Amino acid sequence: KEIPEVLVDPRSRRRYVRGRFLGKGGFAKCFEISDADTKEVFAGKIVPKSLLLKPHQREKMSMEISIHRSLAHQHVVGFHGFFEDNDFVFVVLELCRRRSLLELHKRRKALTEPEARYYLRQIVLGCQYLHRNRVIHRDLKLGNLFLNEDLEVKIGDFGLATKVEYDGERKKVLCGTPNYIAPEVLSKKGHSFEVDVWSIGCIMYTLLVGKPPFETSCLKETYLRIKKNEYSIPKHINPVAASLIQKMLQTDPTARPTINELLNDEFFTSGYIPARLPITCLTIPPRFSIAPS
Ligand SMILES: COc1cc(C(=O)NC2CCN(C)CC2)c(F)cc1Nc1ncc2c(n1)N(C1CCCC1)CC(F)(F)C(=O)N2C
Ligand SMILES: [Zn+2]
Repeated sequence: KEIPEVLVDPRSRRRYVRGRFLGKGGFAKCFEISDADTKEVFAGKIVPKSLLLKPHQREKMSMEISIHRSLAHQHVVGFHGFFEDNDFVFVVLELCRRRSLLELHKRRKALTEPEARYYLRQIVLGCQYLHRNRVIHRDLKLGNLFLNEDLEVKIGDFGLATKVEYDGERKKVLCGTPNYIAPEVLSKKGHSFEVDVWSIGCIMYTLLVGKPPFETSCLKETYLRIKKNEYSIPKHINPVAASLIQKMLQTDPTARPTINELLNDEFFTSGYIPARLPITCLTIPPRFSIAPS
């Protein structure tokens, strides 16, 4: 059961030429695809229905599309549309030519402070948007934080995302295994927006330190350390940065800042935030010099 060379949406009469294989995001296989008329290039996420035999699995895909289609923001992956034939589900998404923060992290390890500040701000701005629209992502991690040609961050993969339907709703189910998973989820006693602030906590730690805060050889031992709040921040991290991390990584979800407080932290308001980064920043640390020489 093999994937067509040209992807035809019958409703909109659009045709997409399947270009280069980008990789396998879970069930899906992703390709560079291009609209035959405009030649505009997108990421095509193609999932075979042979892996969607169970209603539960179908319901999750429908939910992901439902959530993601409703979203439009500078720091959220553009959802351009979706369609399906008897064999496949096709989702047409904003292409992010510079991959994700995971691949950045693997090249550069710990970032410089102004880089972190730069990316974190964009991460926060997109998450503010999600939260304003009553959406919790629930799996914010480096691999889901994509980068376009100008190194702007775009939040993707809404496969674990959920809608808060009513005020003070505490979700008690999360079908999935988030990476930077919050202690309320692991204890399994209900959760909401603060799950994403925890994840942003871990992301900020990873970006500045060069490894994740609760890492071990065993996933269960890692979950153990999250329960006990067992991490520590290196001495060389500046106290303003360290303090913000500490605020975000509290076991009590009610103690963490909300998403809208974050940009007002000293960390942002009293440090250098570059307006943009050069492409060299994928490979070489920037000195942020005051004039060419
Ligand atoms: C041209 O841009 C991209 C290049 C690569 C890329 O460099 N792929 C290499 C990986 C190694 N193999 C051997 C050769 C191909 C890549 F992995 C991803 C690229 N772009 C990209 N844009 C958007 C998405 C995206 N990748 N992801 C990634 C995540 C895992 C696979 C692609 C797919 C997605 F899910 F559709 C999705 O939602 N989004 C937002
Ligand atoms: Zn399930």
